[PDB]
Amino acid sequence: SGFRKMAFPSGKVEGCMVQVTCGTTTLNGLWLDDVVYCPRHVICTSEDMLNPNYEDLLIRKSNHNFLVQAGNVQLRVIGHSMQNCVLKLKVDTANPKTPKYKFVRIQPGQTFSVLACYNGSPSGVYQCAMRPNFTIKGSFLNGSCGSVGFNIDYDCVSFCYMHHMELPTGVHAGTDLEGNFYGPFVDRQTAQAAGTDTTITVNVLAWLYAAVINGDRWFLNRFTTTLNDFNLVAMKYNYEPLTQDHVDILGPLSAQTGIAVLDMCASLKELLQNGMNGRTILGSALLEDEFTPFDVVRQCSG
Amino acid sequence: SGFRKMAFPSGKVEGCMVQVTCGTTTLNGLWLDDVVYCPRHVICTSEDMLNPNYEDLLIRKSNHNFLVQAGNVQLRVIGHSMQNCVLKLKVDTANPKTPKYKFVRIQPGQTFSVLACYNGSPSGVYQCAMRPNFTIKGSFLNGSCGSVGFNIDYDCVSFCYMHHMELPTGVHAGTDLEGNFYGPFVDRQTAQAAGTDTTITVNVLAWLYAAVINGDRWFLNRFTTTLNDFNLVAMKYNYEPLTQDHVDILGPLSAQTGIAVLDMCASLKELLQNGMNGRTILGSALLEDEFTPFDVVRQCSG
Ligand SMILES: CNC(=O)C[C@H](Cc1ccccc1)NC(=O)[C@@H](Cc1ccc(Cl)cc1Cl)NC(=O)[C@H](N)Cc1ccccc1C#N
Ligand SMILES: CNC(=O)C[C@H](Cc1ccccc1)NC(=O)[C@@H](Cc1ccc(Cl)cc1Cl)NC(=O)[C@H](N)Cc1ccccc1C#N
Repeated sequence: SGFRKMAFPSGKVEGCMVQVTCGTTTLNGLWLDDVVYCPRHVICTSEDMLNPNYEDLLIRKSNHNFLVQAGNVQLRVIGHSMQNCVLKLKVDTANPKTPKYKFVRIQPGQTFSVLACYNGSPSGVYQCAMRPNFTIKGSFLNGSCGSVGFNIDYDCVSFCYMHHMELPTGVHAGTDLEGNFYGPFVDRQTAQAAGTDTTITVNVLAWLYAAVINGDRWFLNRFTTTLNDFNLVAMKYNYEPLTQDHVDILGPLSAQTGIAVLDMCASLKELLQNGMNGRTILGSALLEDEFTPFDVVRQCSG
Repeated sequence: SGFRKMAFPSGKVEGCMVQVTCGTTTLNGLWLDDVVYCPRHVICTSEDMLNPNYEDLLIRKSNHNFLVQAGNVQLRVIGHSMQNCVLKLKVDTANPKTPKYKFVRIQPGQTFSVLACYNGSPSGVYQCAMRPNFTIKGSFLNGSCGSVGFNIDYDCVSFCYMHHMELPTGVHAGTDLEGNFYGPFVDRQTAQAAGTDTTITVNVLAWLYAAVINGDRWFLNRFTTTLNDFNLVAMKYNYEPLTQDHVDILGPLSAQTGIAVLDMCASLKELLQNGMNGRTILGSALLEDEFTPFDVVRQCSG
């Protein structure tokens, strides 16, 4: 029993983290086979960061301008290219610790593990959700750019995030591993703003199911609701609309607990309209929205 | 910026997890050099679990009664012994992935990372505090016994916890790696109860400092308090007494933020007496007590 925010074991990713240096700029890279992936703004100086033309900046670089360190071993760069906002450095050595892997671009509401790194060295692991406004609420200091986010599925690592920048509000923005930003953001040092965020409804429902699986039932009621009438209440409280596909995804949890999805929606509706009145759910006084239905099944199996 | 509950990267420990089987009982073990450490109740049958005499049960075992699997490789047991509540199996192969390590017995209020494992295979990582009543609030299913808790200090893994059992209240009890239980618990399948728990005051104060370091100041006030008068309020709200040593430990955070420890104690006193009034601190509506002062410095450096 118990329910905890749980990251994937990070070892398969730790063996891929390296340090990339160009001039005075140092950040983290991901070494898979004989290619190192890192944020392309590693080629920028501080003055370049205002409004860089990256094609221009990269054409002025040669292979020996890039320093790649794996542990205390220096890797020789033998080619370089740019794919969207990621720099790819071909090195002369294949990473012997390369796991089975894929690159995946996730949807808002999905979660992943972040391996926070500094100078190519991992410092900690935590769970994040991609917010509906395509930011994540991470923990990142200077030097963390290039840290990656990932899921693991039967010894296959699915990389889904590379960290690029902190926005003025303190939330974080980044790309998939093919260099495409999540959201409308661009990689230049100007004040960009995230859109207004909303709560991930299907995830809150998953977490309420986790609470029932763990014996917490106080928030249930005898009522049900229609999908349409639930969504009218969702809008008012800044919750994302629940779709029929969300209902279908929650099927397994609904079957395990005996609580129909729209019955749990009636519980959430009442929780939104009256609050918790001092009680907690799985140790929380706020409704939690960073557990997917998959996260719940993975941790609550049985 | 940002503040997240963060585990240590788990890779150095993943390479040590193995599966131990005796009869029909299977659980996790920790393989360091040529010794495998696991909970001694692996030698018990279901009938034995009511009131076992472990010396009696172990004297009836031979080396070949123990099956140790590392990945898809079987390890040969060449000796066995009991140290308190841990079984030690000598195997014919030294673990080539053995990290630099120590065994440490921690105090209540200290935190550690847990690598939850099933059948010798890691499933997830999360942070735990040792509660004042010597339980942890983990996430553990059947088969998780033998999962370990650890801290990492400059590539040295300090193992501090091995999981042994879930209590009726759903909280978790275990031993140090030398087999001594934390708290009054014993390894037999009877209903034992944890003592009443209390809040870890020095940790709440550390987390309030983390909030200030991250720009959250709304809970501060112009008042200060004496240590004695703070502790009178602490008792009333089931908080552990704050000692002068706790004050000293918070020195670095106090110096970084400019807020004297007893000034922050006045903020906590007011938060306990009036609640939050709908506001949050670092995203939480409850006061958090599972970050040590060390945890805060490690994540908020700068
Ligand atoms: C109080 N908030 C801050 O000080 C963060 C500040 C907000 C801001 C941004 C813009 C205008 C005004 C204010 N942003 C940065 O300093 C950015 C600059 C930057 C670099 C490269 C690109 Cl492509 C884009 C950008 Cl915007 N630097 C980074 O994000 C580092 N990679 C890591 C890093 C360094 C320092 C602190 C946090 C983190 C993280 N994570
Ligand atoms: C609703 N709560 C429960 O069902 C848990 C139940 C509470 C209880 C305990 C006692 C009397 C009545 C009720 N405890 C266990 O079933 C224990 C039994 C047990 C084995 C060995 C020793 Cl030395 C001591 C003990 Cl007590 N088994 C384990 O803890 C497994 N190692 C892992 C495990 C299995 C299943 C569920 C959770 C977990 C975990 N973690």
